[PDB]
Amino acid sequence: ADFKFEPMRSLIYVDCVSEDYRPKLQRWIYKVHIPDSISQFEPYVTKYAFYPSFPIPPQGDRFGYARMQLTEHHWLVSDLDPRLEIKAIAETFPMDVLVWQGQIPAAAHTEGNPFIFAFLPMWWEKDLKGKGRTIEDGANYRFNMTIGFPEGVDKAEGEKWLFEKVVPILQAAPECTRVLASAVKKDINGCVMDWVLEIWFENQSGWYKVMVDDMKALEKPSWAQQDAFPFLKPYHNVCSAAVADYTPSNNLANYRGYITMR
Amino acid sequence: ADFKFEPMRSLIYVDCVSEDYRPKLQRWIYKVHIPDSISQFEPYVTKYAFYPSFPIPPQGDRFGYARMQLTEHHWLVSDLDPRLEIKAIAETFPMDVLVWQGQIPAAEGNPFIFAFLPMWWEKDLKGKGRTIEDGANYRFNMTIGFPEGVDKAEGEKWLFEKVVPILQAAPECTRVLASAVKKDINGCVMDWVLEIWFENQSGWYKVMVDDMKALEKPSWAQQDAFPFLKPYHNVCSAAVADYTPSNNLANYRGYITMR
Amino acid sequence: ADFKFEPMRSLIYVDCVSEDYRPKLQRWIYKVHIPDSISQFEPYVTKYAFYPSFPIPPQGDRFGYARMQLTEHHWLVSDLDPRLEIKAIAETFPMDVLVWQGQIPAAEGNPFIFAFLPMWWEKDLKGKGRTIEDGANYRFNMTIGFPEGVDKAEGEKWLFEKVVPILQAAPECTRVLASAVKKDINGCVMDWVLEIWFENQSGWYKVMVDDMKALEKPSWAQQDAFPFLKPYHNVCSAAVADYTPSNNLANYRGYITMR
Amino acid sequence: ADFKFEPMRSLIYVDCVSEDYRPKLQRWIYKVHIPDSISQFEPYVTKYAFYPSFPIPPQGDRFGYARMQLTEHHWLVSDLDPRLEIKAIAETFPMDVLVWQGQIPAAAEGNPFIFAFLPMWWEKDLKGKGRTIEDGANYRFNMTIGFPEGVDKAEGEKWLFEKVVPILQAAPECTRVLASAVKKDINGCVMDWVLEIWFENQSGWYKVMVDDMKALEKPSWAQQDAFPFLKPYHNVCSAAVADYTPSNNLANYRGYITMR
Amino acid sequence: ADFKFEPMRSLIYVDCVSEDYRPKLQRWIYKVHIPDSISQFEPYVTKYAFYPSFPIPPQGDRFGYARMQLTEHHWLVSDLDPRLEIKAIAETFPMDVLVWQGQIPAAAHAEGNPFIFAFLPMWWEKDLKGKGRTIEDGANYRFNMTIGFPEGVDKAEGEKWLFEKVVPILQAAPECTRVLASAVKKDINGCVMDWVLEIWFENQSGWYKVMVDDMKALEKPSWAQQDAFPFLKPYHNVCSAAVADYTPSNNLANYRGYITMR
Amino acid sequence: ADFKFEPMRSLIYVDCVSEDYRPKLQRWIYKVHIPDSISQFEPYVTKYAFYPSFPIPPQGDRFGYARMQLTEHHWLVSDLDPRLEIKAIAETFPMDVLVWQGQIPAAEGNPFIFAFLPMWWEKDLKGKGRTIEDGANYRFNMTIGFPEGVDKAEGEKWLFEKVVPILQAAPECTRVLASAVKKDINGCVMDWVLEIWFENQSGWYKVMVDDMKALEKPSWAQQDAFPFLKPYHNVCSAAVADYTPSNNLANYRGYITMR
Ligand SMILES: [Cl-]
Ligand SMILES: [Cl-]
Ligand SMILES: [Cl-]
Ligand SMILES: [Cl-]
Ligand SMILES: [Cl-]
Ligand SMILES: [Cl-]
Ligand SMILES: [Cl-]
Ligand SMILES: [Cl-]
Ligand SMILES: [Cl-]
Ligand SMILES: [Cl-]
Ligand SMILES: [Cl-]
Ligand SMILES: [Cl-]
Ligand SMILES: [Cl-]
Ligand SMILES: [Cl-]
Ligand SMILES: [Cl-]
Ligand SMILES: [Cl-]
Ligand SMILES: [Cl-]
Ligand SMILES: [Cl-]
Repeated sequence: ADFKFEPMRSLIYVDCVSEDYRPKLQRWIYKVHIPDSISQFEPYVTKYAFYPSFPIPPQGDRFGYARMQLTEHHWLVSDLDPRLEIKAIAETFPMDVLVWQGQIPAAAHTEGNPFIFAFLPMWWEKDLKGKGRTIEDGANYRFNMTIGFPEGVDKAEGEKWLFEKVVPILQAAPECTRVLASAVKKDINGCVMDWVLEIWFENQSGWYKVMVDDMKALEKPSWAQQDAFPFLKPYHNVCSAAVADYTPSNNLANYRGYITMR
Repeated sequence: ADFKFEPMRSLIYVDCVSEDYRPKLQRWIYKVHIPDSISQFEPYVTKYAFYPSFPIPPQGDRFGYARMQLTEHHWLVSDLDPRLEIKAIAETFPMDVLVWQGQIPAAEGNPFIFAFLPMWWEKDLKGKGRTIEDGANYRFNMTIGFPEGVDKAEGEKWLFEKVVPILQAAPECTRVLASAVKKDINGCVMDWVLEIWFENQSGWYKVMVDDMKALEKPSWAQQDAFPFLKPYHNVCSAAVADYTPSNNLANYRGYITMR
Repeated sequence: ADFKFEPMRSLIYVDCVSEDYRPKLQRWIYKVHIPDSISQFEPYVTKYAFYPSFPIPPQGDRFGYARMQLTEHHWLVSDLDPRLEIKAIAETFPMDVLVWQGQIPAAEGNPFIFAFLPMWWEKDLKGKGRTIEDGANYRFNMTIGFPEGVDKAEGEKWLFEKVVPILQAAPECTRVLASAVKKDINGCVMDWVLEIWFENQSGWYKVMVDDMKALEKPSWAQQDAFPFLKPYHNVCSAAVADYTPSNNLANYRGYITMR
Repeated sequence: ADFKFEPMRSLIYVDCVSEDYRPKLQRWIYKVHIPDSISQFEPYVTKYAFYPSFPIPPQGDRFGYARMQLTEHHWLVSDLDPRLEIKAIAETFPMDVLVWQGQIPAAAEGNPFIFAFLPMWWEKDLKGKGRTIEDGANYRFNMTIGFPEGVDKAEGEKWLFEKVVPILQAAPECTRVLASAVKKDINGCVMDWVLEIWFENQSGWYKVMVDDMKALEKPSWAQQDAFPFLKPYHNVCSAAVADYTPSNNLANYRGYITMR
Repeated sequence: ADFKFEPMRSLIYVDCVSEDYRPKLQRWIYKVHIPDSISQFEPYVTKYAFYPSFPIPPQGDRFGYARMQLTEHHWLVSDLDPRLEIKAIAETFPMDVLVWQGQIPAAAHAEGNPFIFAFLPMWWEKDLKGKGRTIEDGANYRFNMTIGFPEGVDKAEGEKWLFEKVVPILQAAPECTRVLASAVKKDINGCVMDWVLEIWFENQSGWYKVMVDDMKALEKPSWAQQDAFPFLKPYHNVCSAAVADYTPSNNLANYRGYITMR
Repeated sequence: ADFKFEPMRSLIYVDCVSEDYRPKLQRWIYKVHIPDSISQFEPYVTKYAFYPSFPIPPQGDRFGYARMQLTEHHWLVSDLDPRLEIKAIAETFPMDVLVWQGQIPAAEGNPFIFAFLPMWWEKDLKGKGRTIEDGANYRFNMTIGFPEGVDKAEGEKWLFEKVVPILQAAPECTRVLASAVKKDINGCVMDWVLEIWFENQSGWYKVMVDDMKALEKPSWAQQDAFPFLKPYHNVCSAAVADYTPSNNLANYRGYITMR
């Protein structure tokens, strides 16, 4: 049967829950996960890239801040088509990786965070602030954030709150240079997230001024899961990362094996 | 909503209107425009290449000859879908570029010609089976658009029953390929893209200037001799080599400067 | 008109019928064929690779063993759409290539076998979850086509109910994958492609020769022993490694010669 | 006149003194600095790589921890030969880069640009010889030190190798010790030694480099109370890095492609 | 016996004497000459690049203007060591290449032009104007010119002319943004050239103003081989090219075979 | 202290003593050994390449035929300088690699042969001027070391006055190149490396087997027929193509596995 042309961009929010796990997590990512991934999808993924997270900002834990990276794929077909489940060579993926990322607890005793994998169209749906910004305008602190309203919250209500209450604070903040948003494609993989936003600042101080201090003006919604914006349960209903404009890890173009420092 | 699979090849005819602008324009192209472009379309353009123009031949001005290059994209989706208007980072584009290319005067300019085509030539009119072993080609790519008021079917018939036979009859001409421009994509005023190969510039001139003198001047002619169309407005062209080193998705490594 | 999005993987079984032809065939493949091919399909083939065959195993001749390589393409559109027949530059193709590969005798031919598949295996029949860390594979890729007049459903039933269970039972076999050939694309006489992994040639022989002796000879058999099909006409194969250096769209840098 | 074949590895310790500068510094490094650099030295530098620093560990400030990266060059000739001063195209280098790296204080003390030349091969292998990549991920702590003015270099060397290295050797958390003398003849670098000291992770680093080092006596020349006893960023610099970098610039750079 | 470490940069001035030869010449260079060359010297040449010439400027013929390109190598050893004469595979080199480049004259296809292959140190020896210029300062029209004084002229006399009379005009011209020079290594291959200069302008009009109009003030030297500057026999005693800052033909890095346009 | 500029080409002759070891050995070479090696010497090795051997020809066993590959390095400094013994990361090297290559039994062990040479052949003894346009070569690279007690000058004279003339006389032999091994580097037992080109395996056999029967057996002979030297201990060889896809500093992109 036919395969549907379904061009999409996806984002995975990859945390590292202790600095002691960072070397092992990073090794697995770059030594094992890259080649396993390229091996599988080279023919129908046009871009596969990692954007390391900037250092977690103050109060970033409240925004489900991914301490390792954003992982980005651009697909030509849906990875969730059941026909794609069959692979000659499966990826090497031990449960330790889930520990390092905080999806499971480290050691048996006798609180895990979900794997958030959000599919989007390849083009942002809403260009809300900063249209026409070029790279010549300077370095961006790009805060990418995904949010999913809690169970029982009417999605249209949440949408209206986001666009009529939250975004206007971003608009008013001269520190914020760009606001972009897309609806998550929920029909692909059942992701609990509803929106992905990207909100740019000059720097971490700008991010804090706007996302912590200016947001104190919002009323706390009745559905709030924490006392302050984003009012959503960290890592479950909100995830985020701040990233640079450029990554060296444009993996289909730039990977040459796991060469080690002398 | 869905995005339509629309594989296409497009050509842009990039002029340079003064030799004094060449270094500036070339810098912008290779230093600024390449990375902005790749950044935007890497996920849905499978090839992005520049073919620098050979030196403008004698009378080339009358064919809307692009003195810089042909820019070539191979798209998997239509770049003119309105959803594709949104971009996180927009291209760095000094208005001087439009002066360099002749779109606006320094103080009528020539239009920006961006023609979409199917990926495969629609008509193979001379030289089927030619291989690269057959030798180096002087490849003359030309796009034409009939003036307002000219019936497109009339124009087509003229092109294929009067112009193409002169190409076919010339031993100097080794290949003739043609496609209709996909007018539905972006409103391009061109109607056809032809590619016409010669051994060399002398061959090009022999056929495109001397042999074409036998044509009758059409009633809609905008200039006295073939192509009978307003240079840069209703005809644009470039002569290029078989190979370019600027296969930009594969070969670009940053703007490295000479020592 | 539109072009259909048709993601496919194809395999070509490339033999070398005499060791004396190896240097010449290998030169054409790597010096001439690669650049001609990339030139034609770069915009719509996302992967183009050669997997050189391991040395022919004992009795491998009975399996139509390709003594040069498997050639693998990943297509976004069907290469057999008649619009794709037109090419600016055709491939340089000496008729001797056909002699080297055995399609024509040098002064009975074997057919050129070019099988199109979906990009993902349709059937995972042994070894699901095997990773590269589990060790090196001897990957025996085999394509079969039942003879004229054999009901395709009865061949399929034999394959999956008689042959595959022997593979499933053998500890020497670590993986069994299978897909139906897309016969609508190019009229390929093959019906299935299977890939069957072993640790090594000895394992392959134990299973594909010794264990298969237990099969009853089908009424339609074209040879006495499994695969019961005419070598190179109704069965072709190769054993290959997990990795190839010849991932051509990514890795090719011209025909650089040893010093 | 002839040019001397002088194969060397150099290290530059690149700080980032405020998180607010990180985007600008990183952009300049990757967008501006890489192509300028490759333009100049492609014909006589065989490797040019950046190793981004892991997050600064607790007390890392006392070690002159480079919060951006280590910059690594492998040279075939000396960059300090006076003939190499002439270049067709000079680097684009705005003053602000010096603020972002902390060489100039923002409008309390500036820190020096530390650029240490070494032989390409480590001179001393003091622990963990034979370790392979199969043995696991390393937290590689690279540290350069330079004894204060007035301290006899041989006395400093004796202290380093007779007092400090034994503590590293005693710790099972330390898996590797390597050292080379700095080639001070090349560019007058104040540093005297570069060591690389491997751990499994930041907690192992801390246990050894902070807790175990408490056993050392404070030298009479100490510039701070605890090990390394040297003035941060002036007489000691360091970074913890991974085994692998994607920024192997002569092989891997394809221009400054921006996220969509 | 030992091989001497001899880092050098060399330049070859490649002409195309008729436009009708351009497709053939360009094809041989990129389809045949690149792979033959890389095959031979990959282990001891660290950079191999072509800089295509800008369009020949008015009166450029008088400067021995190379209408195809400059070919540039960076060597670690001297290519003229006799031990390097032996090669497993020799280059494919039709005599027609010599016709296309002008080494064999049209007269039977009066005088051919020599193959000029100048070895230099890797670093310019003299920085005569524009020290400190960066790429941010703007696009350069880089006029690279080599000169060799006629037989009979004392090299010190020629050097004195060059510095007393020519260099001051270059330095004084506001249109000239950079002047660099090196002495040709005369001990490598017998090259008849004595100097390589590179002289930058904004554009061809600036090149003309200085190299044609400002040079009209010069007295004709007793040894002149033509009536106006450079006073040297085009293509025999002077060769040149105007080139851009950047080339896509950085062959050791960027070459992927002779891929043809569709 | 200074490091000496010492440009050299080295060759390692890599055997695979059983076909059952081929997948394992090949995997270690390409998955493990490439990255460890590039990691160590990227800054001072300008080329690192593998030339897979053509199928072992008849009687190739008597020439110490390397059934896996030639491994070729171009060095800027001597790898045997004692300062180069120190490495941050040592190569991952399972003892089984010694078994696969035949240095130890799972038969007498065979030594690791690592011959250093100048980067340029010292002697050009037939075929000077041959280009790649002349056609595909079957390149037989052979290294020999005279047995203990044989005067090296005597061996040299026999090589160049008795053996090489037979190669030169044969129309089947198109090229003969030789260099003396740099024995001061690593104490290699080999004395000479020769490369001897043919059109194909049949030509190789005609010359190296049949034509060589005319030689008198030397008094120091270790086997009855040419090469008269102990296979794998005093002679090693491989036949290889002009081109390899395994030009490892340029072409390696990690161990990507077939789908
Ligand atoms: Cl919930
Ligand atoms: Cl509110
Ligand atoms: Cl709370
Ligand atoms: Cl009109
Ligand atoms: Cl007419
Ligand atoms: Cl049949
Ligand atoms: Cl049927
Ligand atoms: Cl049965
Ligand atoms: Cl039979
Ligand atoms: Cl001090
Ligand atoms: Cl102490
Ligand atoms: Cl001409
Ligand atoms: Cl003269
Ligand atoms: Cl004068
Ligand atoms: Cl004159
Ligand atoms: Cl012996
Ligand atoms: Cl004899
Ligand atoms: Cl014997």
